[PDB]
Amino acid sequence: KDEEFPEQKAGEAINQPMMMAARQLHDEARKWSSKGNDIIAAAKRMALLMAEMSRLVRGGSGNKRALIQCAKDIAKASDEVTRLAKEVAKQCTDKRIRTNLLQVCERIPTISTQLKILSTVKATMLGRTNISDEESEQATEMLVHNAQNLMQSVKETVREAEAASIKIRTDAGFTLRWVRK
Repeated sequence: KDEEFPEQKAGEAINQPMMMAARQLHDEARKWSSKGNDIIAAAKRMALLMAEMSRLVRGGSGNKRALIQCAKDIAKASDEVTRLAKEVAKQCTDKRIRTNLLQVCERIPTISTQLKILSTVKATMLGRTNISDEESEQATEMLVHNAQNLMQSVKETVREAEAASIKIRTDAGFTLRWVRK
């Protein structure tokens, strides 16, 4: 059914924080079936792409273009998540839940744009042993922080969209399919 996620190695959280952030999104999205639910499909795609970004930043100058494209792909998926979350908010009859859902999903676009910017920075840095240790470390920290914020925001968006899909005045067939996997 779903694609498998990379095996977790000892020390992943500290050594590969973007992989851990990606794993947290995967863990949330895997609770649900992708059939009839493009938010979940997009979220699973995003977690796998971030896993790839994690692998790419540990490489050399040869991964420059791949790193940039990976960020591009992540942003495209994030735009799909935002669009679908907005529709679910529209169908939600609970004003509070609608507001909160819009609140969290509306931030995804800016975070993904920032991800593309920071990925580009790290990309042009890869393999160049002529760069300051401080500059390389801070670029990494910035990208890691942004990846964590994007994964956390998408994770919360999935959660709120699911609860919001129950607060509708039509039958279940008018919105995203939410069936536990």
